[PDB]
Amino acid sequence: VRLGPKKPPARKGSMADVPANLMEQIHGLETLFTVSSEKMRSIVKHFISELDKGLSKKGGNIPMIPGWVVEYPTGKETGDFLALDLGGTNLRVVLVKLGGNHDFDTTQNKYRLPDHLRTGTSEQLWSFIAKCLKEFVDEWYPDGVSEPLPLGFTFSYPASQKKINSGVLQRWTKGFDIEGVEGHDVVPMLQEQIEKLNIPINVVALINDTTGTLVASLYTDPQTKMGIIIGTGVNGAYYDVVSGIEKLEGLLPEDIGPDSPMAINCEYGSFDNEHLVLPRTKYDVIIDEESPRPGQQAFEKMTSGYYLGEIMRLVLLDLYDSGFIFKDQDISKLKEAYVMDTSYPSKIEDDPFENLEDTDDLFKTNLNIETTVVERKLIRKLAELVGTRAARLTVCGVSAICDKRGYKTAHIAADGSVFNRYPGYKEKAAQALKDIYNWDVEKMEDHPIQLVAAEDGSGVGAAIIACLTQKRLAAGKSVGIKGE
Amino acid sequence: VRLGPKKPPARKGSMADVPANLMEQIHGLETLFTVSSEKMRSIVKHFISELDKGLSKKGGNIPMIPGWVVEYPTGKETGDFLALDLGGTNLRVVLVKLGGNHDFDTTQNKYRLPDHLRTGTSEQLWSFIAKCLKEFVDEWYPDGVSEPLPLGFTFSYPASQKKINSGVLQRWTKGFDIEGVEGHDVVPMLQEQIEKLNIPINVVALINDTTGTLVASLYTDPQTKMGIIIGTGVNGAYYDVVSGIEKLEGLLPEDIGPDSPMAINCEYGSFDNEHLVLPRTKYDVIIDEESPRPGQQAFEKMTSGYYLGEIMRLVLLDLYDSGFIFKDQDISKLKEAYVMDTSYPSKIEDDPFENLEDTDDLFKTNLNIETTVVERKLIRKLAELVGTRAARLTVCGVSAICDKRGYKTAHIAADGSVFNRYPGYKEKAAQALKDIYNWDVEKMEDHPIQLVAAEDGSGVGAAIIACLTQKRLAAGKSVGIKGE
Repeated sequence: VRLGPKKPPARKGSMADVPANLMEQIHGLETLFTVSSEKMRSIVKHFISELDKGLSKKGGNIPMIPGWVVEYPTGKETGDFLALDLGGTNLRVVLVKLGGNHDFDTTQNKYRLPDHLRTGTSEQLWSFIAKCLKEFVDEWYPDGVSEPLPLGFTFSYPASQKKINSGVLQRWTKGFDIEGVEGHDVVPMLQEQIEKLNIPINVVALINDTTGTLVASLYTDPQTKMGIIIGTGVNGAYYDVVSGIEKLEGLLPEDIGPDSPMAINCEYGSFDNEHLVLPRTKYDVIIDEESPRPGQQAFEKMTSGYYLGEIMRLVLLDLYDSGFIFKDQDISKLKEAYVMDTSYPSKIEDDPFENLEDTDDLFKTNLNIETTVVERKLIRKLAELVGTRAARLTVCGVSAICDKRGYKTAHIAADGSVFNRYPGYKEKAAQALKDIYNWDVEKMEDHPIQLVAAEDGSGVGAAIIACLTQKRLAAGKSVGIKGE
Repeated sequence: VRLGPKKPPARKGSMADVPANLMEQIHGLETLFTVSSEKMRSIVKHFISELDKGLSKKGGNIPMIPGWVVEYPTGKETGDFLALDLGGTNLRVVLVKLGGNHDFDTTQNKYRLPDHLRTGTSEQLWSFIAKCLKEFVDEWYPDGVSEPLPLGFTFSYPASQKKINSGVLQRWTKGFDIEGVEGHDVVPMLQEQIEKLNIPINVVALINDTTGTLVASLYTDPQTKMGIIIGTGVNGAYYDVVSGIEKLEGLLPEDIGPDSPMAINCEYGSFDNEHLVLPRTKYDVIIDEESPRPGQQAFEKMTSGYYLGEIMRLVLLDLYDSGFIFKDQDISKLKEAYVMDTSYPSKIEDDPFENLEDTDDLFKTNLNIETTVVERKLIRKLAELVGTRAARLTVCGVSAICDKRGYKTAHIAADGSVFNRYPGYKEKAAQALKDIYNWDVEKMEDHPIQLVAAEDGSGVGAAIIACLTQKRLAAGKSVGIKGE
C-alpha cells in the first residue's frame, strides 16, 4: 500500500538534466553551506576555549551555569520521588519509583493552567500548583507516607541559584507576568503553599530541563556523558570537575572539594556571539538582523530547527531576484518571513521520488509556486545542505565537551524536535562525529561517541536529582555555596 | 522536554474512583467487546469453511480470487522490471532491479493525476500513463534497453482476469468515471499507448496490491506465508494449491497442474455478510445500516480502522441517552456520523496520563465536551476495547489461512495504516495469536506465527510478479485458463 511500510531507500538524485547555469548556482550554494571536517575541528578548538572561558572568573558568552549536582547517579538508588515540570500552558506532576537497577516506574498527570494565572497573583499561582500536587498525592498515597516525598522542580525560566534547593527568578518569560516574584526565591513560595495544604512534600531541587536530561539518562545508561537538546531551542549539560571552575574558587565548602563532579548547564546558544568561527552566510546575517535580539544567540541561530526553512526562503528569494528560478511564478507567499517552518526542509529531504513530487505538491499547495523538476532538484540540494550544516555544527558542541573532559567514548543523550523528527538527522550527526575524529568504523551503532535517545529530563531527571539531593541533605553534605 | 523522546510507559489506569453505576457500564462494555480465545477459535473454524466455500464452483461471500502467480519467488531472480500503481490521485512508476540474493534496488517517481483525468476519456487516461512511462524510461535508460522492460500493473479496482496479463474492469472506484472501460480489458488499452510512443515496455501482469504484498515479501523473507492489509480497507493473499480450487476444474492447461501453487487474493472483507459469526453489537448494526452498502463488507466493517472512532461515537451517544455521561454538556458533535475518525481511539490509547489530559484536551477542543476524569477513564477503556477487538478479529483471518494450509510457523507480511500506526496494534495482534494457539512462549520473537512489516506490494511486488510472469511467457508456460 502506497510505498509499503518500510523506509523508502534514498532517491538516486541524478543531476544529469540540470542546466549548466543552475548547476553553477548549486555549486555556489555548496561553498556557502558545506562544513568541512577540518572546519568542524577548528570550531571545536574555539568552542573548548569558550567552555573554559565561561567557567572562569571573568566569564564569557557561554553562561556555563553550575547545576549543583555534585555526584553521579549510580543507577542503584531506590525510593519514591516527585517531579514538577512547570511550562507556560501546563504543568506535569510525575511520581518516579526508582528500582535500583538503572530502572524506574512512573505515574504522571498533566494539568492545564487556567488562562488568568499568568497575570494573576503570586499566591494564586503557587496555590494552584499546590492544589494539583495535593490532588495527585491524595490519590497515589491515600494513607499518607512514612517520610515526605522529595520533589525536584523543573523551572525552565531565567533564574539563578547559589544552591540546588533555591531558584531566584530573574525575569518572567513563556507568557507570564506576575508581580512580587522577579528577584525572589520561588522554592519557598511553592513550599509555603504545599505546607498550607499539609501535603507531605519537600521541594529539594530546582533545575533546568537539560541538567535533568543528563541525570535521568546517566541513571539508566551508565555510558552517558552529556545531555543535549536539539529542537527549537538548543542546550547541553555535562559534568565538569570543581577544580575546573575558577568562578567558584573561595565559595565552596570542603565537602565540595576540587575533585568533585559538578553538573554544568551550558546554555551554549550564545556560543560565538563574537561571530568569529561559525560560518554565517549573508542569509544567516539577515535572520540575525531581523530577529528579536540581533547579535544574540549565534549558535542557536545556526543550529536550531526553527530557522531552517527561513534560510531556504531567503536563498530561494535571492535566486528568484537574480533571475534563476520561478521565472513566471507569482512568488508573493515566499516574501512572508517564517512562512517556511521546519516542515519544509524536512518534507523536501524526505521526498523519496526522483521527480521530487512531494516537494512539487508542497510548493504548489502551500506557496502557489509551480516548479520544473530541475528547480526542485536545486531545492532538494539546498534542503540537504541546510539539514546537514545544522547537524555538523551541533556536533561541534558535543565534540568540544568530550575533548574538554577527555571522553574517548560516550553516549550523548539527546532530545528535542530536530533530533527526534528531522529526516536523517541521526545519520547526519553520526557521520559528522566520524568526520571530526576520522574513526575507522563501519557502522554508526559502533561509533565511540554516539547520540542515543535521552530519558525524560524535566520529569524523571528532576525526580532523580531530588533523590541525589535528599541523600546529601539528610547526611548534611553541602549542595551549594558556603552558608547558603 | 515534553515527556522525553522514548515511548512513555502505559498508564496505571486505576478505576478506584469510578462510581458503582458507571463502573457497571464499564464492565458491561468489557463483556460486550471482549473476544474470548474460545470465540476466536470458533470464528476461525467458520472462516476456514468460508475460504473453502469461496474456492468451490458454487462460490460464497469470500471471492477467493485466483491471482495467476503459480510459482514462489526463490530470491535468486535477477534483472530490471517496472511496476505501475494507479491510485485515484496519482500514479507511481517504479524501476526495480532484482539482485539475486533476496535483495532489490528501487528507483521511483510519483505523478499527480491532472484534475480532469478521473472523468475524461479512456484515451486520455492511457495516453497520460504512457507519457509518464516514456519520460521515466527516457531518463533511466537514455541509450535504450536490449530487451523490453516487463511491467507489473497494480490496478486495485474491481476487475476480473482469466490470465495474469489481462484485467477486465468491472466497475470504477476511487472517484474514477471513464466511459468505454468497464467490461473491457485494460492491459491492451495501456499497451497500445505505450506502443504509439515506441516505449520499450511489455505489460505482462495486472495485480491487486495485496497479491503484490505477498510476493514481494516472500522474495525478501522466505518465512512469509501471507500478505495482509489492515487499513481503511482489509485484505489478505496467500498461496493455495490448484487441486484445492474446484472452480478452476476443467479450465486449466496441463502445465498449471493439480500440484501447482496458486496465489489467492481473498478479498475477505465480505466474510460473514450473513451476520452469523462475528460478534456484532447494536453499534456495528447502526454502522452497517447507515453505510453506503448495508449487508456488505461485514468483516471489513469489524476490522478496518475507518470505523473505530464511529464505534466509540455511537457507544458514547448511547450512554449519554441513557443518562450516564456528559450530563449537562452540549453533545451535538457526538451526533455527526464519522466526526470521530481513527485518530480518536489512537490519541486516547496513547494518552500517558492517569488523569487522561490528552483525552480531556481532545474532547474539549474537537468535540466541545467537558469531561470528568471518571468519564475519561470510561472513554479510555472503550478505546482499548475497540482497538483490541479489531486486532483479535483480524487475527482470526490470519489463523484461518494458517490452519487451512497447515502452517504451524509463519511470517505474516503486514501493511496498512492500522498495522503501521494504530497504538499497540502489533502487541495486540501478537497476544491474540498467542491466545488462540495457547502457546507457552514468553518472548514475541519466539512466537511461531508473527506479523512482520511487509515489503512494498504495489511497486516491488508488481515488478517481482512481472519477472515471474515474463519467465513463463518467454518459455511458453501458461499463466491463465486454456485458450485465453
